[PDB]
Amino acid sequence: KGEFVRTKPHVNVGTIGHVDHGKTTLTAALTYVAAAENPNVEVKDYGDIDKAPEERARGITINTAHVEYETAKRHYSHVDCPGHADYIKNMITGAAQMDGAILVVSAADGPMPQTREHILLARQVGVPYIVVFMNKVDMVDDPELLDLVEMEVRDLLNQYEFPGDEVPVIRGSALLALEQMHRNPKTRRGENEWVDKIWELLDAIDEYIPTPVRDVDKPFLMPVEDVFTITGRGTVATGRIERGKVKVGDEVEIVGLAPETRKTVVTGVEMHRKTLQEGIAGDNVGVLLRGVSREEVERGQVLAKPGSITPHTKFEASVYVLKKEEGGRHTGFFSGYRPQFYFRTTDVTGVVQLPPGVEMVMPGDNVTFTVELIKPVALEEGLRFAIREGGRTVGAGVVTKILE
Ligand SMILES: Nc1nc2c(ncn2[C@@H]2O[C@H](COP(=O)(O)OP(=O)(O)NP(=O)(O)O)[C@@H](O)[C@H]2O)c(=O)[nH]1
Ligand SMILES: O=C(O)c1ccc(Br)o1
Ligand SMILES: [Mg+2]
Ligand SMILES: [N+]
Repeated sequence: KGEFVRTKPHVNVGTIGHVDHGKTTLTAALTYVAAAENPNVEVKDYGDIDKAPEERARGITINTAHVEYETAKRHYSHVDCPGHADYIKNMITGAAQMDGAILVVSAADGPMPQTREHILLARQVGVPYIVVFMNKVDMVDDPELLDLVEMEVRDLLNQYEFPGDEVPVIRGSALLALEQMHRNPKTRRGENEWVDKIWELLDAIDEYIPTPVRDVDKPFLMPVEDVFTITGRGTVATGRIERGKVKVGDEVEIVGLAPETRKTVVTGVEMHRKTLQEGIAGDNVGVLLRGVSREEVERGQVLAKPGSITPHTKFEASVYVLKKEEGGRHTGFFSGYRPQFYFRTTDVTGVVQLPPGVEMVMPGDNVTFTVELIKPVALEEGLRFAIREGGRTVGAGVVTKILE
């Protein structure tokens, strides 16, 4: 829709939470509610978000979706994540883009295993703040149950070092708000009970999730979240720009996952299908890459200023191994354990090598060991990561030292 005009600060948010708790319905409601007060917002219905044939077939979100909305204060890109246990990988890549997450929890069900898992994982890809939306209150008459659900959620957040007692917990119905906006798309704040709860959420997002300190002077770095072919344009890599700036005509390097880095020229930069003169740190963009196909760039690589990043394969890490009560392993593991490691949008198999004398690591252990990744990836000291294996989260770590 033409050129992107920067009128206000930009923040990346998104929806996480257990399967079916109402993330996508809420995402759609946010677009409709905000669109009444700001005509730059294009509304997105439920089927515009869960749009893929496989999402229709399976009846769940599978792919992250990005939607745009804005308030008087700020412009938002919103990443809606799947809740299903089998699509955690996609959720991780989504959370890796968020400056703050909206944790959706059904009032009728309370916190559930992916409520816990998403909180834990959001932390490990750097989500700094969480707002809670307690959804489906239209289904729950009993005030006592609502208070219990809120108490449990606040306590759950405390377990993962979020300020659980301080987070806003907004109670409402994404569906009833969305219904009201369908019957009157011009419904303004103060007119409807359910719509006003969405405004309470928007207010909490505005005021509780700060605009991050970003650095546009450091070398360009954009973790790639997705890649696709646009008919008649070419290959687009999407992602949140971590730092620096990118302009059409810039040479960039595609770093990680391949034996060697390759260079390409950026031939387009857009945010929400609007042309950007310059992509800057924080922007949620699509970057058109010349001379590469969608088989030559992939999720988990990073786009970088040429020569600015050396990818790595081997590192030391401080790792907490989840207890089974946290959805972790029942039993311990040995050197040669071979799980998946998640750094930002990157997912890669790695080999655990314990010190001489450390035979075994048990659930509950805080331990240090060495990991050798099977492919090079953009890494740095202090970077947090998650460890998963066999479809479950088994560990949380931070890179302490880069060895190679
Ligand atoms: N009664 C009621 N039902 C709701 C509400 N919000 C969502 N639902 C229902 O809950 C179901 C799941 O909604 P959905 O938005 O797809 O949830 P999700 O969290 O995005 N699912 P997933 O984890 O697969 O992405 C749908 O049947 C939807 O109609 C609400 O406020 N009230
Ligand atoms: O359709 C897209 O998402 C797109 C096209 C060109 C760019 Br850059 O992003
Ligand atoms: Mg969904
Ligand atoms: N989706």
